[PDB]
Amino acid sequence: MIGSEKQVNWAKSIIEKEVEAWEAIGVDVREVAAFLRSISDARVIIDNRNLIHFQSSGISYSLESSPLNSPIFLRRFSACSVGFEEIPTALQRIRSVYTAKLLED
Repeated sequence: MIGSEKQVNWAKSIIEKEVEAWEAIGVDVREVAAFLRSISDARVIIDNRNLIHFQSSGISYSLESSPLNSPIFLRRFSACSVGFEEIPTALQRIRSVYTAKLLED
């Protein structure tokens, strides 16, 4: 991961918080977690730390409104990540599975 030492430290911390947030949902998010840990530019992570933030307090809307649904948004990670082409498809799946989970009740 490129950047100053303090930039990298901060960026690695942001990513682990977001991975935690997605993994707290309770459905398979391995592909999203993999994509998040693939981002290799600390400055790009820091700059987008708030735009990508996944809020614990309202999962369904966090899923549905996430900028990870947007190909245009994901273009900013295109030179410094792996798997961004498949991420909107991934979110469709995760939304589909998590929605079903809740509505079986």
